[PDB]
Amino acid sequence: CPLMVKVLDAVRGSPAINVAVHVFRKAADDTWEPFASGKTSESGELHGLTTEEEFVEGIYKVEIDTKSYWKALGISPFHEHAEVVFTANDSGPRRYTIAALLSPYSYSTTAVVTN
Amino acid sequence: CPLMVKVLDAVRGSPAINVAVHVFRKAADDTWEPFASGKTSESGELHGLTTEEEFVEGIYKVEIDTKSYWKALGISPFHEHAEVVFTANDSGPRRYTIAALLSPYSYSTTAVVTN
Amino acid sequence: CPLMVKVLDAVRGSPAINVAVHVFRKAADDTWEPFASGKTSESGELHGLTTEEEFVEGIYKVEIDTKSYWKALGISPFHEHAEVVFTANDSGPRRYTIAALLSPYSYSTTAVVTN
Amino acid sequence: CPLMVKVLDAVRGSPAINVAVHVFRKAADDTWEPFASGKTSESGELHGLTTEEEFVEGIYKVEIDTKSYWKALGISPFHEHAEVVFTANDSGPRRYTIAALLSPYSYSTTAVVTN
Ligand SMILES: [Ca+2]
Ligand SMILES: [Ca+2]
Ligand SMILES: [Ca+2]
Ligand SMILES: [Ca+2]
Ligand SMILES: [Ca+2]
Ligand SMILES: [Ca+2]
Repeated sequence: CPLMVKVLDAVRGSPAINVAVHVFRKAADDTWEPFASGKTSESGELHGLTTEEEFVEGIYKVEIDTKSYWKALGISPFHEHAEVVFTANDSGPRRYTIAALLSPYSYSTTAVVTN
Repeated sequence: CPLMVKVLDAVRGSPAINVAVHVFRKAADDTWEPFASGKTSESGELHGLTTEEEFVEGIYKVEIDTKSYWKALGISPFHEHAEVVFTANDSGPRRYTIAALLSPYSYSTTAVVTN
Repeated sequence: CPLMVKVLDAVRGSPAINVAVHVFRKAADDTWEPFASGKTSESGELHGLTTEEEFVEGIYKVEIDTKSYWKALGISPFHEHAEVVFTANDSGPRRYTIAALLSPYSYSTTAVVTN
Repeated sequence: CPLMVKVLDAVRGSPAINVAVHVFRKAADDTWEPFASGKTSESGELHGLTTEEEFVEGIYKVEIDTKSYWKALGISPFHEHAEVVFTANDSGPRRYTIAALLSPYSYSTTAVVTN
């Protein structure tokens, strides 16, 4: 995987399972083209979004449907979603892990970029 | 302030000063309309973005220009920006503090909502 | 204040009110001596712990009783407490804000140090 | 592994490698008994600290030498270390992952507790 998404639940201390994730690529006309999507697994991970052939340089947006996740647990969330926007591969393909730690009124996101 | 933004630098343990912040409100046609903008002060806070009359119900997006902040410090950060999207004032007028804590490859954002 | 502690609740998006906080300073014999204590106010802040005369160089430990906080809300949290340990005033007198952001299975802590 | 530690670097966007980690168990006389230790691998993970035979109920402290890690990178850290203190297995053995996300003036820690 050149791009992996991992989501954690800070209220329950568990992976965040069945979280919808959409990935977009910035088109030339500055709009967001859908690129890939899925739902986090039981380990809160989403693999196989793209291939390194397809994952070329550009600006990508990862949208995490945090609101539906909290709605499903019966907990009021603040955010509509969590967005992560970044420029990829600007020094060559590496592997990207986008981690997100979710609370109802707070989230953090971290990129782990390795060889 | 019905809406205040506060940004901290986790590398230096300081307010993040002169960070540009753009606020948008989602219109009837589902486009983002520019709502307010400003920059954080020496305390890392941005006050006076709006008024309670102007700050009606809606979906708002606060876009914090973290990239320019890190670049001006010689750092090439992961994220293009930190975006915070939320429904405001749905159950009546509230006061919102949007906090952001910045690291070059990570950020967190927290909402404090008071009545 | 040379030393202020501020605690937020990430589940409710509010200050964390009435949170007990104990401060210790490491003595010559490497034991922790009680230094100051208090509880967070309605704003989630604890002021007036010490004075600049009393707040000499040393290693300090701020222990935030997060467990009692969550328990009183019916939540069984992961952590016994959040402990923050740091050398203070090594290059001269500074003002320290120790922020903590609390979730039942996660917390973050940030220092803001100003001169 | 009934207990695993994972450390990430929020400045470099990478696992935090060669971070010293000590695990303690609270003795009957309220002092901390060393229990296990190691250094994070190239993936920022530390496995094989204990066995489920040995990892009985009790209060455990995980001390992460964040200060040496930042010193090794030539970056001034605020904290002496990061401590995580928690009661284990209080409803039966599960698997514990203690994750820590490190910045020079800020850290977060999260417990991922699974079956
Ligand atoms: Ca993968
Ligand atoms: Ca204000
Ligand atoms: Ca309404
Ligand atoms: Ca004060
Ligand atoms: Ca000194
Ligand atoms: Ca393991």
